[PDB]
Amino acid sequence: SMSVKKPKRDDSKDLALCSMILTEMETHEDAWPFLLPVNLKLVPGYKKVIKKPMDFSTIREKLSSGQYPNLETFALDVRLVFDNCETFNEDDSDIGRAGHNMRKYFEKKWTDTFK
Repeated sequence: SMSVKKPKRDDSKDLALCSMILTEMETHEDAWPFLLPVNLKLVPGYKKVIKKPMDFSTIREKLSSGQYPNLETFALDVRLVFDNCETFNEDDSDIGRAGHNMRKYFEKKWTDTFK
């Protein structure tokens, strides 16, 4: 509350560390469904169904241009990529499996880096 603060957690390395995690996600072999925005002209249903599209290239541009106010807003966009994937893809498809694998990979890195 006013003039009463919890001790200051050091956040000065968060930008660099999120960039590293994102680089590791970009270079995973199962990243291919997630590298670029889904083409909304060429993929029937996507525009109407997925209210907030997200992809790694878009997260990379947001990161580089100071559009994440803190590390939680970064993790929300990453998770949004996987949540969108589950919404639109069967679990037993190549893309559906890719998304489960990438989410698992992301969450471990996140815990190991910050928790």
